[PDB]
Amino acid sequence: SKRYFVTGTDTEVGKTVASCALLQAAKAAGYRTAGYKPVASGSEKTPEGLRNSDALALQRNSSLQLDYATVNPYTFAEPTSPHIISAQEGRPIESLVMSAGLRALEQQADWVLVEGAGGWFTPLSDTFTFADWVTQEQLPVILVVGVKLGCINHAMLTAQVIQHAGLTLAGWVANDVTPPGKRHAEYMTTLTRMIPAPLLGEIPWLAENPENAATGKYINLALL
Amino acid sequence: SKRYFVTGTDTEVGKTVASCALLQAAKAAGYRTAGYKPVASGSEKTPEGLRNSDALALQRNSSLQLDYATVNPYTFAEPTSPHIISAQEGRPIESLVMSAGLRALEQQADWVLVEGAGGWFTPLSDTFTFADWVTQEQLPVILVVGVKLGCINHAMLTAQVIQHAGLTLAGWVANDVTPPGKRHAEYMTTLTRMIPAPLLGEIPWLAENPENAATGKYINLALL
Ligand SMILES: Nc1ncnc2c1ncn2[C@@H]1O[C@H](COP(=O)(O)OP(=O)(O)O)[C@@H](O)[C@H]1O
Ligand SMILES: Nc1ncnc2c1ncn2[C@@H]1O[C@H](COP(=O)(O)OP(=O)(O)O)[C@@H](O)[C@H]1O
Ligand SMILES: C[C@H](N)[C@@H](CCCCCC(=O)O)NC(=O)OP(=O)(O)O
Ligand SMILES: C[C@H](N)[C@@H](CCCCCC(=O)O)NC(=O)OP(=O)(O)O
Ligand SMILES: [Mg+2]
Ligand SMILES: [Mg+2]
Ligand SMILES: [Mg+2]
Ligand SMILES: [Mg+2]
Repeated sequence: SKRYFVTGTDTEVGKTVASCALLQAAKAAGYRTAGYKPVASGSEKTPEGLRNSDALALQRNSSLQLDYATVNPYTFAEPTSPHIISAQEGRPIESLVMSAGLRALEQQADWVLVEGAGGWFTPLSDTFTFADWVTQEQLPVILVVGVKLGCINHAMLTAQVIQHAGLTLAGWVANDVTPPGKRHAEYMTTLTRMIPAPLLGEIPWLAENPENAATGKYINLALL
Repeated sequence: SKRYFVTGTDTEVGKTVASCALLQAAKAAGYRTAGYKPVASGSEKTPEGLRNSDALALQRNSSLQLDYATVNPYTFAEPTSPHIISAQEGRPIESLVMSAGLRALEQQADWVLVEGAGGWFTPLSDTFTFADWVTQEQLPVILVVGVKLGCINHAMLTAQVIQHAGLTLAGWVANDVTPPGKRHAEYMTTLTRMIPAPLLGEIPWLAENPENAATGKYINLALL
């Protein structure tokens, strides 16, 4: 079955909004979809335990009815690097557990989207990064580019490191994090030339709750 | 003579403040210093022509009295990617001109600091990036890390790409862009472990005009 890892040019650039758009497009195409956020930091207390908003968005945008822990096995309250809060709470983040969770979703879904945390090299322990896990799993990567000053450099750095790891950069998504600026079209043209993967679509600036907006229409899944 | 290229984890992270600190430390060590900002975008009109604030800071922090054009040969008014404003104004950015300017500073200085624009891969034309020029010149690179969420990934991406190019990562500078946060010490420890170059110093959060603050004391030039 189809599996994709979604990374971003940084944290706070649109990975989650773009991931919901991708999931909606896959559902429209007839797939049995599932979103997976194996590691999440920055979560709120509920009667059932900690709940992360990215994980909730991926759960709500899956075509299948999935239990929260299946979408997000590792949940930390504080919004910092996973390795830091993991060490402080004495809750190791294990590659094998993250992989087992992906296999469990593949039991019922034929199209799985995995959202990373932060950018490409976010640490999970003092000797293991998210990039190490993606490399182990050999997942094709989708790059979410938050369109803003400095995004060209971040997109190029990320694309180069992914290719060096021997991984496939399956495509990129342009996310309009702010209202239209002066050099928007020139930035889009530059990003299109420089990123060695197909532009899958552009998500417009949607001020109010973009995670629940009908955004699947902005993704062309036939390019993926 | 000694020459260093200063890059950053992004634009707006402290390259200019850190570069002034480096220049001040070099002057205290007895060097005849010069700052060079070959390409600058985001400049103000004056009777003499456009003047960029980064270039002015580097000029003021040089031990030698340098003419503005020697510090910054290419000045563009609009604060966008250099390649975009260069193409619109029909003023090509030439590698040979940038290199000639560095040689001209080496006529009088024995310690030259070159500040880049934006991050590592900022484009200068549709076929040439700042990274291409640094590679041509074979300059040792100093990485300025703005300490904030997402800086670990950006520092690691930048360090990996520099090393891939066959260049030397001479050191890194921690810049406290905001007041102290909860995980400051853990972030510093992680950055120190992961960046394969000596930490040259840490510049504290200095709200008022940090470019003219006496910051040379925060750099240990014997580690460079
Ligand atoms: N296209 C969009 N239009 C407007 N707001 C957006 C859009 N994309 C993201 N946002 C907002 O920006 C912030 C970061 O987006 P998110 O998808 O959570 O990024 P990341 O997952 O990389 O952290 C969120 O508050 C989100 O609601
Ligand atoms: N250590 C510092 N403390 C407080 N303000 C800082 C500090 N470093 C940079 N700044 C401010 O942050 C902004 C970006 O810093 P600058 O050195 O110009 O970054 P870059 O050169 O990477 O664009 C500027 O307004 C600068 O005055
Ligand atoms: C707190 C932030 N939201 C994030 C982790 C950010 C890690 C930054 C690691 C670094 O400095 O590079 N946790 C999260 O679950 O993922 P994204 O929000 O980036 O999607
Ligand atoms: C406008 C900004 N200040 C800067 C260029 C930013 C280019 C961003 C190219 C990209 O998107 O990666 N011009 C400048 O002269 O250098 P720094 O301010 O980053 O020092
Ligand atoms: Mg986020
Ligand atoms: Mg997210
Ligand atoms: Mg700047
Ligand atoms: Mg600067």
